[PDB]
Amino acid sequence: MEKNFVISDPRLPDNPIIFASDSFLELTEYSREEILGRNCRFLQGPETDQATVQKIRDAIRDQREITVQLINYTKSGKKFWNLFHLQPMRDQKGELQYFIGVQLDGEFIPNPLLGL
Ligand SMILES: Cc1cc2nc3c(=O)[nH]c(=O)nc-3n(C[C@H](O)[C@H](O)[C@H](O)COP(=O)(O)O)c2cc1C
Repeated sequence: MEKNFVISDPRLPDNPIIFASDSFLELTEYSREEILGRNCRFLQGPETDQATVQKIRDAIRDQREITVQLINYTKSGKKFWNLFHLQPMRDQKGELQYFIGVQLDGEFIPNPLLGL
């Protein structure tokens, strides 16, 4: 199965990407070397809804799963709608270890309804 995903380590400064799937490289047009150690916010740009970014920030703070649809940008500046799902990953002792973030590319929710 095709799997667009990244794993971050929230126990390192500003939650850097420590793994990015081949399909994530293909979707975003970035190389692995350009992604590893970055916060995944680099995909955001002018058209990204800051209210949606806020919902992600709160979900990371509270270590809760969330799904949002937001505008992201490829390396070459191509806009794409990202249906983005965040999942906290805890160790055997219930301590946060990682976040996994899975991307689906497409305007799943029409922008007229998303804007409501
Ligand atoms: C595992 C993981 C994957 C993420 N993937 C994306 C993504 O694909 N697109 C995006 O805009 N933000 C993504 N983020 C969110 C940003 O990294 C950041 O948490 C968000 O923009 C809110 O924080 P900020 O307000 O400090 O930027 C991801 C976060 C995590 C932990």
